[PDB]
Amino acid sequence: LANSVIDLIGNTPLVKINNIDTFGNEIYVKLEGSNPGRSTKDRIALKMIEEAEKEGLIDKDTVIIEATSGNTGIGLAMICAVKNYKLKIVMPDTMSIERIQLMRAYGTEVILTDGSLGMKACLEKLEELKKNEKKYFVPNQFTNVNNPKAHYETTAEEILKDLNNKVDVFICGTGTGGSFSGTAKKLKEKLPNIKTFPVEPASSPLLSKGYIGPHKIQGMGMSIGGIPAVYDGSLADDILVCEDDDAFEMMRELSFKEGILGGISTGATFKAALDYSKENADKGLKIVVLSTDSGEKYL
Amino acid sequence: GPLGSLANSVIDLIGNTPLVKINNIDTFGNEIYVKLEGSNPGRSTKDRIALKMIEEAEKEGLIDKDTVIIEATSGNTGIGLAMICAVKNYKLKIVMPDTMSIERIQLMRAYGTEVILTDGGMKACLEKLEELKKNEKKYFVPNQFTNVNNPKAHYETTAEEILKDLNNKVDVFICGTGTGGSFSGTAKKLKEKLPNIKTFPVEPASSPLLSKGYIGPHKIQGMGMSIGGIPAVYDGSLADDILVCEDDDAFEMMRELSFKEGILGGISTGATFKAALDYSKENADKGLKIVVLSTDSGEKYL
Ligand SMILES: *Cc1c(COP(=O)(O)O)cnc(C)c1O
Ligand SMILES: *Cc1c(COP(=O)(O)O)cnc(C)c1O
Ligand SMILES: [Ca+2]
Ligand SMILES: [Ca+2]
Ligand SMILES: [Ca+2]
Ligand SMILES: [Ca+2]
Ligand SMILES: [Ca+2]
Ligand SMILES: [Ca+2]
Ligand SMILES: [Ca+2]
Repeated sequence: LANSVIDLIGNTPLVKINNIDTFGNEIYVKLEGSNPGRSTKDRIALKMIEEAEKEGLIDKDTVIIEATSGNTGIGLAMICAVKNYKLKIVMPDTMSIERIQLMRAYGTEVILTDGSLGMKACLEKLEELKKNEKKYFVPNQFTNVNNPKAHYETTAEEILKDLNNKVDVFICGTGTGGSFSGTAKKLKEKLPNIKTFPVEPASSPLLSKGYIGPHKIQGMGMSIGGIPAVYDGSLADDILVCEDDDAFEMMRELSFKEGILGGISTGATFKAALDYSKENADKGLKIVVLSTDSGEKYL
Repeated sequence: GPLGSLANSVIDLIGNTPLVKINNIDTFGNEIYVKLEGSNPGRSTKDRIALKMIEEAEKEGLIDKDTVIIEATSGNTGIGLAMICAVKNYKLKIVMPDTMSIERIQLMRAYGTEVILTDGGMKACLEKLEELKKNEKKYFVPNQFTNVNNPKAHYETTAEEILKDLNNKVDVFICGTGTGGSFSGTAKKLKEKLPNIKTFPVEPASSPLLSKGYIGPHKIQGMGMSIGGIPAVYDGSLADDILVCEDDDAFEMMRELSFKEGILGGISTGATFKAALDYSKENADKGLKIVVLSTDSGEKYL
């Protein structure tokens, strides 16, 4: 049994890659698309909310407000449905329309900003909305320690247990930097020799080249006006990148060859991982790729 | 470790779907548990039947590495087959009309399916199906409507999971029907282990074939039969009664489940759940343990 969909968050499957040539290393994909909200962001939605509740920051009529690229809004929408909280999301109009439709299916109210101004414009508009709300809580995923902490506590522990502590490499897409940073932090505390790499869009190479740009790898990229506080760059053994088209193409390779329907960021992160494997061919490495969301919302 | 989720392929993710208790919607003093078949990696219960139909055919020798799998279907069965065939490297052709959603067409194509489009009735699909058979040296047609591996998969897995998760404490099972396989396979097994259990199929109120002997238009995707006729895999001798749901109520309940429970099920989940609520209300405060099958997740209908 589960008492609610909240009990289904986490404990996601880790699936071996069998048909794609992985160059004498084993690649496993952690399917965060299996979460009830269809993304890893269910984990951070749950922890940011539950810790706020414990700290006395959320009453039953507190309005939760958050700027999001989409999946955090979906995870929050779903949790707020179960908990009967009111959620308002500020988001860019440039994201997949399926994100909006998913949030609205859970009863979430969406306010739209100009996508060409990035997540900075969402964070700005959220300040304006605060003035009309008598009682609110802003999870603030780009600074809230409970974003990476969720991954440190659950995601990483699931990887360690499922692979019985045999993990050589962990590769993960970045937006807030929380899933990479929290998971890599725990992994490195237990496995001192593990290598952990973040991936960013080749068209918005903030970490590897020092500038941003438009890209199509939804959920990835840093557009708040700097590197998020929750990103811990000291954990990165190197910065990996992926082009927009290669991400789309790899997303299709995964579905055609593995029956894995991941998002565009999954295509990006997996491409980066497969390239890494090719560069480190025939070492018998156990390589784990975080698939941040499922692909249904991008078709 | 023993309670971990390491998987060899997405095939290992099929089945073992969770039961979730309903807490916020009034269920009238009975306990309603929804079995979320949307948790399957192809997002519906049809992964179970796609898996069993293909694997039994492999075992029979009906599928060689170069056998083309061919099925005339516009629904979740096509998706389930597509995903399975992606993993197993079989060529799949799915025949469906001109007039179907890009939603499902694109999902099937994402797994590598050749979707062949005809003119929208089903009669024109069958002639294309016959034409493709004639063009292929080797083929296998699963035929979800006649293949006993449809209900057998549910008899073997779906029903056993329900018994295990509720420690054999199940009073009522309610399930939407299209092929009738999930209802008939699951109810068969549950009744063998639990002789007092009541088992009810649900059909669309505006296509009440089983309850009133005719077909009509409805919007409960995945449910409903054709004439055509009642599929071979439906076993009406298991049905304690036939329940129905109108289109409007199915959509409303779909919305209610996502708003109040954070459960995003398909239209048939709304229909089946509405039928179970109407049943639970006629039997209020009996502490009945009622299981509803949620056949797919709701994303594709948004
Ligand atoms: C948020 C998100 C990411 C990046 O994850 P972070 O933990 O924020 O760095 C990648 N892909 C998708 C689809 C996302 O929603
Ligand atoms: C196939 C399907 C049904 C009906 O299930 P059967 O086992 O064919 O009777 C109900 N809902 C959806 C979404 C389906 O795809
Ligand atoms: Ca240590
Ligand atoms: Ca190092
Ligand atoms: Ca390119
Ligand atoms: Ca009551
Ligand atoms: Ca045999
Ligand atoms: Ca193929
Ligand atoms: Ca193909």
